[PDB]
Amino acid sequence: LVDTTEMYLRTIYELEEEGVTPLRARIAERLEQSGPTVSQTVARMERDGLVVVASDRSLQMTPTGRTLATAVMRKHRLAERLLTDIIGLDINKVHDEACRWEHVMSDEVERRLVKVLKDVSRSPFGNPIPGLDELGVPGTRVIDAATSMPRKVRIVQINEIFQVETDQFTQLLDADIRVGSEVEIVDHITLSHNGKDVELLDDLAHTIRIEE
Amino acid sequence: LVDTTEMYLRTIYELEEEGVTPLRARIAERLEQSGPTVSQTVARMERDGLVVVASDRSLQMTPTGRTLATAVMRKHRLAERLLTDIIGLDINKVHDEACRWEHVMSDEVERRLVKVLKDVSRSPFGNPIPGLDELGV
Ligand SMILES: [Zn+2]
Ligand SMILES: [Zn+2]
Repeated sequence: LVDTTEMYLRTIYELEEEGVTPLRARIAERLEQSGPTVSQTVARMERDGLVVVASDRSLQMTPTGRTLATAVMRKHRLAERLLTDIIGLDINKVHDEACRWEHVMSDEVERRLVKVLKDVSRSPFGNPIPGLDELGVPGTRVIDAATSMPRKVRIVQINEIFQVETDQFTQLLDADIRVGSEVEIVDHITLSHNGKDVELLDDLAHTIRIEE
Repeated sequence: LVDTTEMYLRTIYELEEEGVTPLRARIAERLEQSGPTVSQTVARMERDGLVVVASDRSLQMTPTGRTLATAVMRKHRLAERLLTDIIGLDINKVHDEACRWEHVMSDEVERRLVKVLKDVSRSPFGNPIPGLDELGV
């Protein structure tokens, strides 16, 4: 999304990366925003729990704020790879372009990019591309991945150890639906594999995870 | 840029493209935004000289508003081609993504896409890509 928060978080991330203290004046100067504007925005981020102002008044991203900053930097750099590797955009405009793009590019497009690009280790500007492992390039909860139209997915985990109800244990074994098995999912959530279809119960639907 | 103005202009273009009359109520419904909100935004657009509210309370885009409406549709359609032809994004997600990208793509990227893509005549959805001539490509 085209967030001011995302802009702020990625900026804190960038400074830290450069070995710079996430001081508010550095953020403002970097974002060209004024001191009062950054404080107004930082105070808003603290309430959303994405940042915290350290002792030295430097800004520390909470785990959530950091996960977000990382996604944004991932999309940013993945965008730059597309821009130079495929599109061929003037190298002097690739960064400024990607600054907008990091805000609109979806996770799905990032995975396609990771598959279609030759090397996604670094950005054209020599910086490592973060969050790839979180992008998935374990899984997503079947119930969350469950669309009203049948889609094929690869079983990531069944969380058998966390289940209280085990009635569906043999049912999945008969349907040959195991870890690594490419099985269809939909939205009750019925997983289909080996031709057979297992209509998951609430507990398994929430727990079983599948990648893409 | 991610303008609401751009969102309104591209929506009027779309309606026109369907042979539908750009009525404030149709824009409201297409954008989901409320009637007052549309009236409020259309008012601002008029003042910027991008649209005029015609006799039948239909919205006519000034030549300026139409140049922009078209540029946006062009980036939209050029984006969709990149997503389907190169990136290989799921066809069922191409439009919504392009709906975001149309606001951020630059004219330099479009010219590059025009050069790198095999056919920029239509979008993956059969609609003709407008403004190519004005892009200078
Ligand atoms: Zn960059
Ligand atoms: Zn579209």
